[PDB]
Amino acid sequence: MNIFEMLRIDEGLRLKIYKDTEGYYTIGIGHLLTKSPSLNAAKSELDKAIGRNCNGVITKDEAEKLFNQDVDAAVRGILRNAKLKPVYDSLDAVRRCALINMVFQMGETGVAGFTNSLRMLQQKRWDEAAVNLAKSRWYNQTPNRAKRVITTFRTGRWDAYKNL
Repeated sequence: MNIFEMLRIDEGLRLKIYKDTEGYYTIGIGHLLTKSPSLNAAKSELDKAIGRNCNGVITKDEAEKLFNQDVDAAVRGILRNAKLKPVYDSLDAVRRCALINMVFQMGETGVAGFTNSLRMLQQKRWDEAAVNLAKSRWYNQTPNRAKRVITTFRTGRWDAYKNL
């Protein structure tokens, strides 16, 4: 298992513009297009993103291309972030995937806000950090996914994703 396979389990693949758990316009493998309520604003962002007139629909190929860019940007954002970098560097390869997953879902900013859990992950207090991460809007709004990510940080293994 790797970051791509992991995210693809969590996000799914949809070739037609769709709405987020949050109600936001998205396409592909969890590629948010706009937080704006117009399908029209979304379509426009889509065409801008792909470089063609898509009419709200993309190919598998275009979905994977957007996915590769998004993953690359998530990693690079972690590496550029003063709060995230040190945690990332401290972690093993599997746990690094769990932090990447959070950044992809919620953005650098959002994750950098989990001050206390970050501190615990740096200290390698796995059980404590898993309890602290669960105390969040994130866990309450998308519990099955948060639970997979959390198990990943707790164990350092891919068990949560075996089932799936």
